[PDB]
Amino acid sequence: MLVANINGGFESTPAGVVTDLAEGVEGWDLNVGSSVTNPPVFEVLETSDAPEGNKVLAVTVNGVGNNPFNIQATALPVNVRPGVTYTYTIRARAEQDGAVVSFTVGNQSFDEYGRLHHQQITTEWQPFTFEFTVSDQETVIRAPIHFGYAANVGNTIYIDGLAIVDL
Ligand SMILES: [Ca+2]
Ligand SMILES: [Ca+2]
Repeated sequence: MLVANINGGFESTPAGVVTDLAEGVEGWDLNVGSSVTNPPVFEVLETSDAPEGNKVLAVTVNGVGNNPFNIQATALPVNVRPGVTYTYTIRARAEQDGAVVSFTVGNQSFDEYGRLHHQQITTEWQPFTFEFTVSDQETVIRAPIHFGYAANVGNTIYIDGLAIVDL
């Protein structure tokens, strides 16, 4: 496959809890804002029902901050071409009922190209997909996933298989 993003399924990363949030995971930038007093646990998990490969990323939300983006996992770099339309697809599920995630893509100047907004994540793996167009002249963009919804407190959200494909 040809994909714009790197390590979309976490398969390059050693299993374990991630403490180096910015650079612990190839292809991703994880971040927790200082308003999150009870920090989440980010973990690359080896599990037999990973949708892709052997690994997934697990995000255990123990608290939240002021905005959903105060807990986020961002695919970076995402290599694209001006004016091209892309398909975004990812798989997600949660440990418990009642999870919410927004899947977004934007540039380095914090212009958003598109998103799937407050998606309802269930206890079973589902695909989440949308299209977006690089409507400016950027070639290296980012794909922030927002986890910091109050509804997620006490839950673990799993993601796998991010693929951003030239449509
Ligand atoms: Ca995987
Ligand atoms: Ca990084």
